[PDB]
Amino acid sequence: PLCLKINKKHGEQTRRILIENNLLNKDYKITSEGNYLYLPIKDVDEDILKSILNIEFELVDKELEEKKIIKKPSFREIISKKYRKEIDEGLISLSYDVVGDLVILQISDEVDEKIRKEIGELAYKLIPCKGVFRRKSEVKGEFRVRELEHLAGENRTLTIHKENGYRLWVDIAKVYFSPRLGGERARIMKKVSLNDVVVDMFAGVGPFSIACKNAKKIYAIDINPHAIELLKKNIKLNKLEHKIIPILSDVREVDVKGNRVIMNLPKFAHKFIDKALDIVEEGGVIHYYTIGKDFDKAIKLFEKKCDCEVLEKRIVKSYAPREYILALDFKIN
RNA sequence: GCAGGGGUCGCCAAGCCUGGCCAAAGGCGCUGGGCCUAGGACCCAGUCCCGUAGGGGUUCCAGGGUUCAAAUCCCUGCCCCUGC
Ligand SMILES: C[S@@+](CC[C@H](N)C(=O)[O-])C[C@H]1O[C@@H](n2cnc3c(N)ncnc32)[C@H](O)[C@@H]1O
Ligand SMILES: [Mg+2]
Ligand SMILES: [Mg+2]
Ligand SMILES: [Mg+2]
Ligand SMILES: [Mg+2]
Ligand SMILES: [Mg+2]
Repeated sequence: PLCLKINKKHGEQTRRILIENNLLNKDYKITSEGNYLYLPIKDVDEDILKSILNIEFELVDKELEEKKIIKKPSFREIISKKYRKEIDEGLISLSYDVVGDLVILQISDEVDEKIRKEIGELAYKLIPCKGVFRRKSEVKGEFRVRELEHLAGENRTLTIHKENGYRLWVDIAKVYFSPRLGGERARIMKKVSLNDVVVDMFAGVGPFSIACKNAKKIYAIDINPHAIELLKKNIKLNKLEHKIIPILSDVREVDVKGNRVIMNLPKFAHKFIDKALDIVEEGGVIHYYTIGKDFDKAIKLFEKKCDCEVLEKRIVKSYAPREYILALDFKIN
Protein backbone atom coordinates (compact mmCIF):
# COMPACT_ATOMS: atom_id res chain seq x y z
CA PRO A 1 0.00 0.00 0.00
CA LEU A 2 1.49 3.28 1.24
CA CYS A 3 5.10 2.69 0.27
CA LEU A 4 8.22 4.80 0.57
CA LYS A 5 10.25 4.60 -2.63
CA ILE A 6 13.95 4.91 -1.91
CA ASN A 7 17.25 4.02 -3.46
CA LYS A 8 18.65 0.67 -2.41
CA LYS A 9 21.90 2.38 -1.49
CA HIS A 10 20.19 3.52 1.72
CA GLY A 11 17.93 0.50 2.20
CA GLU A 12 19.32 -0.98 5.41
CA GLN A 13 20.10 2.35 7.01
CA THR A 14 16.59 3.49 6.12
CA ARG A 15 14.85 0.33 7.34
CA ARG A 16 16.71 0.60 10.61
CA ILE A 17 15.47 4.12 11.28
CA LEU A 18 11.93 3.36 10.12
CA ILE A 19 11.88 0.44 12.49
CA GLU A 20 13.07 2.60 15.42
CA ASN A 21 10.34 5.16 14.79
CA ASN A 22 8.06 2.21 14.26
CA LEU A 23 6.75 3.27 10.86
CA LEU A 24 7.74 0.27 8.71
CA ASN A 25 4.49 -1.50 8.07
CA LYS A 26 5.12 -5.09 9.11
CA ASP A 27 2.24 -6.53 7.08
CA TYR A 28 3.97 -6.46 3.72
CA LYS A 29 7.38 -7.29 2.37
CA ILE A 30 9.92 -4.88 0.98
CA THR A 31 9.74 -5.23 -2.81
CA SER A 32 12.31 -3.81 -5.25
CA GLU A 33 12.23 -2.23 -8.71
CA GLY A 34 15.63 -1.35 -10.20
CA ASN A 35 17.72 0.77 -7.83
CA TYR A 36 14.72 1.39 -5.67
CA LEU A 37 13.08 -0.33 -2.76
CA TYR A 38 9.53 -0.02 -1.66
CA LEU A 39 9.15 -0.11 2.08
CA PRO A 40 5.66 -0.53 3.39
CA ILE A 41 5.00 2.32 5.83
CA LYS A 42 2.32 3.23 8.32
CA ASP A 43 0.53 6.55 7.71
CA VAL A 44 2.70 9.57 8.61
CA ASP A 45 3.74 12.81 6.83
CA GLU A 46 6.51 13.93 4.46
CA ASP A 47 8.13 16.34 6.91
CA ILE A 48 8.27 14.10 9.94
CA LEU A 49 9.78 11.62 7.52
CA LYS A 50 12.26 14.18 6.23
CA SER A 51 13.18 14.82 9.86
CA ILE A 52 14.08 11.25 10.64
CA LEU A 53 15.35 10.37 7.13
CA ASN A 54 18.46 12.09 5.91
CA ILE A 55 17.47 11.48 2.26
CA GLU A 56 15.20 11.65 -0.79
CA PHE A 57 12.10 9.54 -1.04
CA GLU A 58 8.69 9.39 -2.69
CA LEU A 59 5.52 8.27 -0.99
CA VAL A 60 4.58 6.20 -4.03
CA ASP A 61 1.11 4.72 -3.62
CA LYS A 62 2.19 1.34 -4.97
CA GLU A 63 -0.12 -1.66 -4.97
CA LEU A 64 -0.65 -3.83 -1.90
CA GLU A 65 2.13 -5.94 -3.45
CA GLU A 66 -0.02 -8.92 -2.31
CA LYS A 67 -1.82 -9.15 1.06
CA LYS A 68 -1.03 -9.11 4.79
CA ILE A 69 1.62 -11.59 5.97
CA ILE A 70 0.52 -12.67 9.46
CA LYS A 71 3.06 -13.34 12.18
CA LYS A 72 2.09 -16.81 13.39
CA PRO A 73 1.38 -16.20 17.08
CA SER A 74 2.69 -18.44 19.82
CA PHE A 75 0.42 -21.00 21.51
CA ARG A 76 0.95 -18.95 24.67
CA GLU A 77 0.18 -15.68 22.91
CA ILE A 78 -3.26 -16.66 21.68
CA ILE A 79 -4.23 -18.95 24.58
CA SER A 80 -3.32 -16.22 27.01
CA LYS A 81 -5.72 -13.66 25.63
CA LYS A 82 -8.55 -16.04 24.77
CA TYR A 83 -8.65 -17.70 28.25
CA ARG A 84 -6.86 -15.64 30.94
CA LYS A 85 -9.77 -16.30 33.32
CA GLU A 86 -9.59 -20.10 33.60
CA ILE A 87 -5.86 -20.09 33.16
CA ASP A 88 -6.20 -18.08 36.34
CA GLU A 89 -8.77 -20.48 37.76
CA GLY A 90 -6.43 -23.38 37.01
CA LEU A 91 -8.31 -25.12 34.20
CA ILE A 92 -6.05 -24.43 31.23
CA SER A 93 -2.29 -24.33 31.52
CA LEU A 94 0.25 -22.36 29.44
CA SER A 95 3.13 -24.67 30.43
CA TYR A 96 3.34 -27.99 28.64
CA ASP A 97 5.81 -30.79 28.14
CA VAL A 98 7.28 -31.96 24.86
CA VAL A 99 8.80 -35.43 24.59
CA GLY A 100 10.41 -36.18 21.24
CA ASP A 101 7.88 -34.79 18.77
CA LEU A 102 4.90 -35.22 21.07
CA VAL A 103 3.37 -32.52 23.21
CA ILE A 104 1.49 -33.07 26.44
CA LEU A 105 -0.80 -30.26 27.58
CA GLN A 106 -2.70 -29.80 30.79
CA ILE A 107 -6.41 -29.04 30.56
CA SER A 108 -8.90 -29.75 33.38
CA ASP A 109 -11.69 -32.17 32.52
CA GLU A 110 -14.06 -29.58 33.93
CA VAL A 111 -13.38 -27.76 30.62
CA ASP A 112 -15.56 -29.02 27.78
CA GLU A 113 -14.25 -31.70 25.47
CA LYS A 114 -15.02 -29.48 22.43
CA ILE A 115 -12.83 -26.68 23.79
CA ARG A 116 -10.09 -29.10 24.85
CA LYS A 117 -10.09 -30.34 21.24
CA GLU A 118 -9.92 -26.84 19.85
CA ILE A 119 -7.01 -25.95 22.23
CA GLY A 120 -5.23 -29.17 21.41
CA GLU A 121 -5.78 -27.89 17.87
CA LEU A 122 -4.08 -24.58 18.41
CA ALA A 123 -1.17 -26.48 19.99
CA TYR A 124 -0.88 -28.66 16.90
CA LYS A 125 -1.14 -25.61 14.66
CA LEU A 126 1.18 -23.28 16.60
CA ILE A 127 3.76 -25.65 18.25
CA PRO A 128 6.43 -27.75 16.44
CA CYS A 129 5.12 -31.32 16.94
CA LYS A 130 3.46 -34.31 15.29
CA GLY A 131 0.88 -35.04 17.98
CA VAL A 132 -0.90 -33.51 20.97
CA PHE A 133 -2.14 -35.02 24.19
CA ARG A 134 -3.11 -33.81 27.61
CA ARG A 135 -2.67 -35.36 31.05
CA LYS A 136 -5.78 -37.53 31.63
CA SER A 137 -4.91 -38.76 35.14
CA GLU A 138 -2.15 -38.09 37.68
CA VAL A 139 1.07 -40.16 37.85
CA LYS A 140 -0.17 -43.36 39.53
CA GLY A 141 0.59 -47.05 39.97
CA GLU A 142 3.79 -48.87 40.75
CA PHE A 143 4.89 -48.25 37.15
CA ARG A 144 4.37 -44.54 37.71
CA VAL A 145 2.31 -43.94 34.59
CA ARG A 146 -0.43 -41.53 33.72
CA GLU A 147 -3.46 -41.57 31.45
CA LEU A 148 -3.26 -39.37 28.38
CA GLU A 149 -6.01 -38.19 26.07
CA HIS A 150 -5.10 -37.73 22.44
CA LEU A 151 -6.18 -34.38 21.04
CA ALA A 152 -4.56 -33.73 17.70
CA GLY A 153 -1.93 -34.69 15.19
CA GLU A 154 -0.89 -38.34 15.12
CA ASN A 155 -2.36 -40.54 17.76
CA ARG A 156 1.04 -41.93 18.66
CA THR A 157 2.91 -42.30 21.92
CA LEU A 158 6.15 -43.79 20.72
CA THR A 159 8.80 -41.17 19.90
CA ILE A 160 12.53 -40.45 20.23
CA HIS A 161 13.65 -37.82 22.65
CA LYS A 162 16.96 -35.93 22.69
CA GLU A 163 18.68 -34.48 25.74
CA ASN A 164 22.32 -33.90 26.64
CA GLY A 165 23.55 -35.40 23.43
CA TYR A 166 21.80 -38.74 23.71
CA ARG A 167 18.56 -40.11 22.26
CA LEU A 168 15.76 -42.15 23.81
CA TRP A 169 12.84 -44.29 22.77
CA VAL A 170 9.91 -43.27 25.01
CA ASP A 171 6.25 -44.36 24.99
CA ILE A 172 4.57 -41.60 27.00
CA ALA A 173 1.53 -43.77 27.65
CA LYS A 174 3.29 -46.95 28.84
CA VAL A 175 6.17 -45.72 31.09
CA TYR A 176 7.34 -42.84 33.21
CA PHE A 177 9.45 -40.14 31.62
CA SER A 178 9.97 -36.50 32.37
CA PRO A 179 11.70 -34.31 29.83
CA ARG A 180 11.84 -31.88 32.77
CA LEU A 181 14.51 -34.00 34.53
CA GLY A 182 17.16 -33.49 31.82
CA GLY A 183 19.09 -30.96 33.88
CA GLU A 184 19.09 -33.31 36.86
CA ARG A 185 20.41 -36.10 34.62
CA ALA A 186 23.05 -33.63 33.48
CA ARG A 187 24.54 -32.97 36.91
CA ILE A 188 24.98 -36.59 37.85
CA MET A 189 26.47 -37.05 34.38
CA LYS A 190 29.42 -34.90 35.39
CA LYS A 191 30.09 -37.26 38.31
CA VAL A 192 30.33 -40.75 36.77
CA SER A 193 34.01 -41.77 36.94
CA LEU A 194 34.68 -44.31 34.13
CA ASN A 195 35.57 -46.94 36.76
CA ASP A 196 32.25 -46.55 38.61
CA VAL A 197 29.64 -49.29 38.84
CA VAL A 198 26.26 -47.60 38.73
CA VAL A 199 23.02 -48.99 40.07
CA ASP A 200 19.89 -47.42 38.67
CA MET A 201 17.26 -48.95 40.95
CA PHE A 202 14.27 -47.66 38.96
CA ALA A 203 15.74 -47.18 35.50
CA GLY A 204 12.62 -46.66 33.39
CA VAL A 205 13.50 -46.48 29.69
CA GLY A 206 16.99 -45.74 30.99
CA PRO A 207 17.76 -41.99 30.80
CA PHE A 208 19.72 -41.83 34.05
CA SER A 209 21.73 -44.87 33.21
CA ILE A 210 22.59 -43.64 29.73
CA ALA A 211 23.62 -40.35 31.33
CA CYS A 212 26.16 -42.40 33.32
CA LYS A 213 27.72 -44.16 30.36
CA ASN A 214 31.16 -43.05 31.43
CA ALA A 215 31.27 -45.57 34.28
CA LYS A 216 32.62 -49.12 34.08
CA LYS A 217 29.33 -50.98 34.52
CA ILE A 218 25.77 -49.76 34.87
CA TYR A 219 22.91 -51.80 36.31
CA ALA A 220 19.54 -50.60 35.07
CA ILE A 221 16.72 -52.12 37.08
CA ASP A 222 12.98 -51.90 36.55
CA ILE A 223 9.92 -54.03 37.24
CA ASN A 224 7.93 -52.67 34.29
CA PRO A 225 8.27 -54.89 31.22
CA HIS A 226 7.28 -51.97 28.99
CA ALA A 227 10.10 -49.89 30.47
CA ILE A 228 12.60 -52.68 29.98
CA GLU A 229 11.72 -53.21 26.33
CA LEU A 230 12.59 -49.55 25.64
CA LEU A 231 15.57 -49.44 27.96
CA LYS A 232 17.02 -52.23 25.84
CA LYS A 233 16.35 -50.38 22.57
CA ASN A 234 18.05 -47.34 24.07
CA ILE A 235 21.15 -49.23 25.10
CA LYS A 236 21.60 -50.43 21.53
CA LEU A 237 20.62 -47.00 20.17
CA ASN A 238 23.33 -45.47 22.24
CA LYS A 239 25.87 -48.19 21.43
CA LEU A 240 26.17 -48.98 25.14
CA GLU A 241 25.41 -52.70 24.80
CA HIS A 242 28.31 -53.62 27.08
CA LYS A 243 28.12 -51.10 29.88
CA ILE A 244 24.47 -51.17 30.84
CA ILE A 245 22.83 -54.30 32.14
CA PRO A 246 19.01 -54.22 31.87
CA ILE A 247 17.22 -56.28 34.52
CA LEU A 248 13.46 -56.96 34.41
CA SER A 249 12.88 -57.34 38.16
CA ASP A 250 11.67 -56.03 41.49
CA VAL A 251 14.79 -54.24 42.75
CA ARG A 252 14.10 -55.76 46.21
CA GLU A 253 15.29 -59.14 45.00
CA VAL A 254 18.46 -58.34 43.09
CA ASP A 255 22.00 -58.92 44.23
CA VAL A 256 24.36 -56.19 42.99
CA LYS A 257 26.73 -53.83 44.65
CA GLY A 258 27.80 -50.42 43.40
CA ASN A 259 29.57 -47.18 44.22
CA ARG A 260 26.90 -45.15 42.47
CA VAL A 261 23.24 -45.89 43.30
CA ILE A 262 20.23 -43.96 41.92
CA MET A 263 16.79 -43.96 43.59
CA ASN A 264 14.46 -42.00 41.35
CA LEU A 265 11.10 -42.95 42.80
CA PRO A 266 10.52 -39.83 44.90
CA LYS A 267 7.17 -41.05 46.24
CA PHE A 268 8.16 -44.34 47.82
CA ALA A 269 11.92 -44.01 47.92
CA HIS A 270 11.94 -44.12 51.69
CA LYS A 271 10.55 -47.67 51.47
CA PHE A 272 13.88 -48.64 49.91
CA ILE A 273 16.57 -46.84 51.86
CA ASP A 274 17.56 -50.24 53.21
CA LYS A 275 18.01 -52.19 49.98
CA ALA A 276 20.08 -49.24 48.75
CA LEU A 277 22.51 -49.06 51.68
CA ASP A 278 22.88 -52.75 50.95
CA ILE A 279 23.74 -52.33 47.27
CA VAL A 280 25.95 -49.34 48.03
CA GLU A 281 29.54 -50.11 48.93
CA GLU A 282 31.54 -48.88 51.93
CA GLY A 283 32.76 -45.69 50.29
CA GLY A 284 29.86 -45.59 47.83
CA VAL A 285 27.38 -42.77 47.13
CA ILE A 286 23.55 -42.92 46.97
CA HIS A 287 21.62 -40.32 44.95
CA TYR A 288 18.30 -40.24 46.77
CA TYR A 289 15.08 -38.48 45.69
CA THR A 290 12.00 -37.68 47.73
CA ILE A 291 9.25 -35.24 48.54
CA GLY A 292 8.58 -33.19 51.65
CA LYS A 293 7.85 -29.69 52.91
CA ASP A 294 11.59 -29.53 53.62
CA PHE A 295 14.80 -31.57 53.95
CA ASP A 296 14.12 -32.59 57.57
CA LYS A 297 12.80 -36.15 57.69
CA ALA A 298 14.84 -36.79 54.56
CA ILE A 299 18.06 -36.50 56.52
CA LYS A 300 16.57 -37.42 59.90
CA LEU A 301 15.43 -40.79 58.54
CA PHE A 302 18.84 -41.48 56.96
CA GLU A 303 20.78 -40.78 60.15
CA LYS A 304 19.07 -43.60 61.99
CA LYS A 305 20.30 -45.71 59.09
CA CYS A 306 24.10 -45.35 58.81
CA ASP A 307 27.43 -43.55 58.60
CA CYS A 308 26.06 -41.10 56.06
CA GLU A 309 27.32 -37.68 55.00
CA VAL A 310 25.05 -35.20 53.19
CA LEU A 311 27.26 -34.65 50.14
CA GLU A 312 24.69 -32.26 48.46
CA LYS A 313 21.02 -31.35 49.04
CA ARG A 314 18.76 -29.48 46.59
CA ILE A 315 15.17 -28.84 45.45
CA VAL A 316 14.10 -30.33 42.12
CA LYS A 317 10.59 -28.90 41.75
CA SER A 318 7.39 -27.84 43.49
CA TYR A 319 5.08 -30.81 43.63
CA ALA A 320 2.06 -28.86 44.80
CA PRO A 321 1.63 -25.55 46.75
CA ARG A 322 4.34 -26.16 49.40
CA GLU A 323 5.36 -29.85 48.83
CA TYR A 324 8.68 -30.24 46.93
CA ILE A 325 10.78 -32.95 45.28
CA LEU A 326 14.22 -33.07 46.83
CA ALA A 327 17.48 -34.68 45.82
CA LEU A 328 20.14 -35.57 48.37
CA ASP A 329 23.39 -37.32 47.57
CA PHE A 330 24.86 -39.35 50.42
CA LYS A 331 28.41 -40.41 51.13
CA ILE A 332 28.50 -43.82 52.78
CA ASN A 333 31.35 -44.75 55.12
C1' G B 1 28.13 -41.13 -1.52
C1' C B 2 23.09 -40.84 -7.19
C1' A B 3 15.41 -40.82 -2.79
C1' G B 4 20.91 -37.75 0.47
C1' G B 5 20.48 -35.56 6.24
C1' G B 6 22.55 -32.45 9.81
C1' G B 7 25.35 -28.58 13.49
C1' U B 8 20.71 -22.10 16.10
C1' C B 9 21.75 -17.76 22.67
C1' G B 10 22.52 -24.22 29.42
C1' C B 11 19.02 -28.79 27.08
C1' C B 12 15.41 -29.29 23.19
C1' A B 13 13.46 -26.82 19.02
C1' A B 14 11.09 -22.76 15.29
C1' G B 15 13.34 -19.81 11.25
C1' C B 16 16.69 -21.27 6.11
C1' C B 17 13.11 -22.70 -0.11
C1' U B 18 11.00 -17.14 -0.89
C1' G B 19 17.50 -12.25 2.28
C1' G B 20 14.74 -7.10 5.29
C1' C B 21 10.33 -5.43 12.66
C1' C B 22 15.88 -11.62 13.95
C1' A B 23 19.22 -10.53 19.54
C1' A B 24 16.73 -14.52 16.62
C1' A B 25 9.25 -18.11 18.48
C1' G B 26 8.00 -21.65 21.79
C1' G B 27 8.92 -25.64 25.69
C1' C B 28 12.20 -27.23 29.47
C1' G B 29 16.27 -25.83 32.93
C1' C B 30 18.12 -21.82 35.86
C1' U B 31 16.76 -16.95 39.23
C1' G B 32 13.11 -14.13 41.88
C1' G B 33 7.94 -13.70 43.32
C1' G B 34 3.09 -16.02 43.97
C1' C B 35 0.29 -20.20 44.76
C1' C B 36 -2.43 -25.38 51.21
C1' U B 37 -3.56 -28.41 46.28
C1' A B 38 -4.08 -29.42 37.67
C1' G B 39 -0.87 -33.00 42.85
C1' G B 40 6.21 -35.90 39.68
C1' A B 41 1.94 -29.15 39.53
C1' C B 42 0.08 -24.24 38.13
C1' C B 43 0.47 -18.36 37.73
C1' C B 44 3.78 -13.67 37.15
C1' A B 45 8.77 -11.71 35.65
C1' G B 46 13.79 -12.28 34.02
C1' U B 47 17.39 -15.23 31.62
C1' C B 48 23.93 -13.38 25.11
C1' C B 49 26.95 -8.96 27.43
C1' C B 50 26.54 -3.29 29.32
C1' G B 51 22.64 0.20 30.86
C1' U B 52 17.24 1.88 34.94
C1' A B 53 15.49 2.43 30.00
C1' G B 54 15.99 4.71 24.96
C1' G B 55 20.18 2.45 23.09
C1' G B 56 25.03 0.19 22.44
C1' G B 57 28.28 -4.35 21.69
C1' U B 58 28.74 -9.12 20.15
C1' U B 59 26.09 -14.02 18.06
C1' C B 60 23.09 -18.83 14.51
C1' C B 61 29.88 -25.01 14.39
C1' A B 62 34.87 -21.77 12.13
C1' G B 63 36.66 -18.70 7.72
C1' G B 64 36.18 -16.24 3.45
C1' G B 65 32.65 -14.22 -0.07
C1' U B 66 28.14 -12.27 -2.52
C1' U B 67 24.43 -8.08 -0.96
C1' C B 68 22.45 -1.29 1.02
C1' A B 69 21.19 -5.75 4.14
C1' A B 70 22.82 -12.94 5.56
C1' A B 71 21.03 -17.80 10.78
C1' U B 72 18.62 -17.52 5.70
C1' C B 73 22.40 -17.19 -0.99
C1' C B 74 27.93 -19.13 -2.78
C1' C B 75 32.98 -22.12 -3.13
C1' U B 76 34.79 -23.92 1.66
C1' G B 77 38.10 -26.11 7.13
C1' C B 78 36.43 -29.66 11.75
C1' C B 79 32.12 -33.00 13.35
C1' C B 80 27.92 -36.15 13.08
C1' C B 81 23.31 -39.46 12.59
C1' U B 82 18.57 -41.74 8.06
C1' G B 83 21.03 -43.51 3.17
C1' C B 84 15.82 -45.43 -5.61
C1 LIG C 1 10.12 -42.39 38.24
S1 LIG C 1 10.21 -43.78 37.07
C2 LIG C 1 11.92 -43.55 36.41
C3 LIG C 1 11.85 -42.21 35.56
C4 LIG C 1 13.16 -41.72 34.83
N1 LIG C 1 14.22 -41.50 35.81
C5 LIG C 1 12.89 -40.38 34.09
O1 LIG C 1 12.39 -39.43 34.66
O2 LIG C 1 13.21 -40.23 32.94
C6 LIG C 1 10.04 -45.19 38.20
C7 LIG C 1 10.34 -46.56 37.63
O3 LIG C 1 10.58 -47.38 38.78
C8 LIG C 1 10.00 -48.68 38.51
N2 LIG C 1 9.80 -49.40 39.77
C9 LIG C 1 8.94 -49.08 40.77
N3 LIG C 1 9.03 -49.94 41.73
C10 LIG C 1 9.96 -50.86 41.41
C11 LIG C 1 10.49 -52.01 42.04
N4 LIG C 1 10.05 -52.39 43.28
N5 LIG C 1 11.45 -52.72 41.40
C12 LIG C 1 11.90 -52.36 40.19
N6 LIG C 1 11.42 -51.28 39.56
C13 LIG C 1 10.46 -50.52 40.13
C14 LIG C 1 8.72 -48.38 37.74
O4 LIG C 1 8.27 -49.47 36.94
C15 LIG C 1 9.13 -47.15 36.89
O5 LIG C 1 9.47 -47.52 35.55
MG1 LIG D 1 -5.96 -23.19 42.97
MG1 LIG E 1 8.36 -21.10 44.56
MG1 LIG F 1 9.59 -11.12 8.41
MG1 LIG G 1 20.80 -10.79 11.18
MG1 LIG H 1 19.70 -5.85 31.87
